[PDB]
This record gives sequence, C-alpha cells and structure tokens, in this order.
Amino acid sequence: MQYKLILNGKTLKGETTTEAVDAATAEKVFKQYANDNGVXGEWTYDDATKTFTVTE
Repeated sequence: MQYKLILNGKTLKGETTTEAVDAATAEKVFKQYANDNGVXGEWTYDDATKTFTVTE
C-alpha cells in the first residue's frame, strides 16, 4: 500500500511516499527516484514502519 522513503543525503534531505503492493516494487520506485536524484547511499529497510531509508 503506502510505502515511505526517507532520504538523508548530504545535499538532499526529504521524504516521499508511493502506492505499491510489493516491497520490491516500492524499492524499485524509490531506488529509481533516488538514483535519478543523485543518490546511490546506505539503504536500510524499516519494515515495521513500511519505510526505506537512504543514508548518504
């Protein structure tokens, strides 16, 4: 359903959400968006809060 992405990058701080019924799909969306926004970073999965966190 609603997945969260937390972007904690040295030049990019922010958060966004996506409608995905699969964690891999949500990861794909977040990974694409992050990568296109110049973020590689350390990826952690906070599954309890349905959140992918990028620490750059």
